[PDB]
Amino acid sequence: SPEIMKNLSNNFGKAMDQCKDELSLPDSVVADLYNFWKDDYVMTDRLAGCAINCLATKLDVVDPDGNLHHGNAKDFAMKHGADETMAQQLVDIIHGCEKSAPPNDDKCMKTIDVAMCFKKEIHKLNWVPNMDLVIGEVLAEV
Repeated sequence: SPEIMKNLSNNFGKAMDQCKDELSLPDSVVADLYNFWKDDYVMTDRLAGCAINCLATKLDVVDPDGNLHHGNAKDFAMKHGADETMAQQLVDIIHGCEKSAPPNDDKCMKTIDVAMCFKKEIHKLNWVPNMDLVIGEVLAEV
């Protein structure tokens, strides 16, 4: 129907489902993930971070149109709801948080730190990035 047929929503969910399978992430971690960005939630598991680095291995599954790539969240933002300022702001949150991150260089835990930091810094934007814009950024950098 001419309703929800122009949205990366499904393809996102497929890349998540691939991580839910290829990593066998539990439905509780999947639900925890979807709750994470939903208002303001702190996860304390590590498997959600492992999901994030897997979504990041699957940018070609997240946006099969060809926007989402390494360091390339800008095109992905542009085709959704940003311009070069907004699309750079988010890059600067992850590029900020990734360096401000503690001495723990890990596959899942560092992702979690930089991702929770990112949501804290969504406060300083004084706008509200789309679910797309949030999750696509961590993916592009991880």
